[PDB]
Amino acid sequence: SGFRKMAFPSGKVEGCMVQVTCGTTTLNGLWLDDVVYCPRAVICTSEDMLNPNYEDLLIRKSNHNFLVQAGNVQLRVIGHSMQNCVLKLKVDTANPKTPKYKFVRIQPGQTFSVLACYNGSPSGVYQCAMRPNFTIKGSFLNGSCGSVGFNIDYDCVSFCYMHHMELPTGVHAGTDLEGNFYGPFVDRQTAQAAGTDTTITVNVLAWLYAAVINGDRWFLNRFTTTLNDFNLVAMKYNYEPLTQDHVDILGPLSAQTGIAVLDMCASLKELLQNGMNGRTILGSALLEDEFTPFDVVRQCSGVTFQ
Amino acid sequence: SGFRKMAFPSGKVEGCMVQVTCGTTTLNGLWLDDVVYCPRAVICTSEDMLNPNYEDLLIRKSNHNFLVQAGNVQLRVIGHSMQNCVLKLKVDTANPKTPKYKFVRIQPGQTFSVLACYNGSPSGVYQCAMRPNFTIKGSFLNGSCGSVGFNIDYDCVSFCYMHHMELPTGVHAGTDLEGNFYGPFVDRQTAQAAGTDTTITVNVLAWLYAAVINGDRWFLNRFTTTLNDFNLVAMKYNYEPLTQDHVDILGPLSAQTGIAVLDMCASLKELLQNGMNGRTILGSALLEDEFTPFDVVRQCSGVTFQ
Repeated sequence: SGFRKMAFPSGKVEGCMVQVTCGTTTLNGLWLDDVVYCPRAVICTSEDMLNPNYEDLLIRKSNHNFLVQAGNVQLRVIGHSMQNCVLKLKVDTANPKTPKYKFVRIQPGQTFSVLACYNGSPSGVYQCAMRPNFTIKGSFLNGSCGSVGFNIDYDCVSFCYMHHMELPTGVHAGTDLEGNFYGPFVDRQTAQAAGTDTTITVNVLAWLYAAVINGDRWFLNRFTTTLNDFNLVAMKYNYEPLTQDHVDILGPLSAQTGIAVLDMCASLKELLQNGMNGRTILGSALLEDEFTPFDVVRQCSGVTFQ
Repeated sequence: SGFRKMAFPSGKVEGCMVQVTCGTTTLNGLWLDDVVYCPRAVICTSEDMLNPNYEDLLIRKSNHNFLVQAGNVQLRVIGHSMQNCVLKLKVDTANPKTPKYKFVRIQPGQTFSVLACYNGSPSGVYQCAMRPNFTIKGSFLNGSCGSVGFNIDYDCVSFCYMHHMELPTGVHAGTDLEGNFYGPFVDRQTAQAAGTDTTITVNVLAWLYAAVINGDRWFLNRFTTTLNDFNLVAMKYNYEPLTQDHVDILGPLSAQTGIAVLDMCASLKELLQNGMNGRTILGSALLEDEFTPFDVVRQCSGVTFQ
């Protein structure tokens, strides 16, 4: 029983975090095999970050302009290249702690664990969702650039995020491990801001199922709705439209609880129209949207507290 | 910016988790140096758990009745003894991944990270607080017994919790690493239940400071209160009394934000009397009490967004 915002165990990623310094700029890198991946902004002075030409800045650098430290050992950079917004620093030592890994780009509405790191030293781990507007509501301070987000499946680490910057609203923006930004953001100093966001409806429904699995049903009702009728209410409350694929994804949770997906939609519609009336669901007074159907299935018992 | 329920990086603990089997019962153990620590309930059949005499059950066991597996390697048990509610299985191999560690018992109101584990394999990591009633609101399924809770300070792992059982309300109970239960609970099948709980007032105040540090002040007011006048309101809302030591602990947060502790108490008093009026604080619609002053200082910038 219980339901928590649960991250994946971070050890496999901890063994990959290093410190990268170029000039007076220091940030985190990811050491996999004989390559260290880090944000290309490491080559910029704060003067440069306003209007940087990264190709022009990088051609003026040599391998020995890059200082990479893994704990107490200094790794020798033997090559360097830029791929989109990341630098790839080839080093003379392959990381003996390299896990099985993939570079995967995630979809808005999906979740991942973040290992917050400073000066190559891991500080904390937490769960995040990619927002519909391609920002993440992370927790990051100066020095966290290059921290990574990931999921783990059968000892294989799927890296999906590298942290780059904080936006004026305090939310965060970054790239996949190929250096391609999530959303309309750039690694330069501009007035860029997060666009309008929405609530991840399929995740809210999954979380309502999580509450039922743990033995709570107070928000349920005898009503049902059509997919079209629910989406008309969802649009009014800034919720994303629900698709038939979303209904199919919620199938296993619907079967375990005996509550049809469109029946749970009727419950959500009532919760949106009436609020919670002083009550809580899984310890929250808001409708939580940062748990995917997979997250619920992974954490909740396979047997419902009937 | 941002504020998340952030756990410590779990790698140092992952390298210590093993599987312990005795008869048909399997759970998790903690392998430090040449000793494996696990709940003594591993020696019980489910028949035994109603009224077990553990000394009588243990004397009937030999070293070879205990099967310990660390990944794929089986460790040979060369000794065994019981200390309170934990078993200590001496093995013939010292764990080469043993971190610097301590066995510390925590106080109600303090926080720790939990590495949820099943069959000796870590599954997830999350933050928990020890409740005033000595339960934890964890997330645990069958097979999680022996999972541990910990804090990390300068590469030293302070182990503070080993998981034992789930109570009828879905909350969790366990011991320190010396096998002594937190709270009035026992490792046998009884009608035991969680006692009445309260809200951790000092943590709520710390969390309000965290909100101010990140740039939010909507809940503040021009009023102040005396420590006695606040505690009269705290008692009515099932909040713990605030001590002068608590005020002293909040000193650094009060100085960083320029908000006197008794001024923040006035804000909390108003929030308790009037609710939030549809507004949120740090993404929550409830007053959060599972962040300590230390947790806030560790995660928040040292500079307040003025």
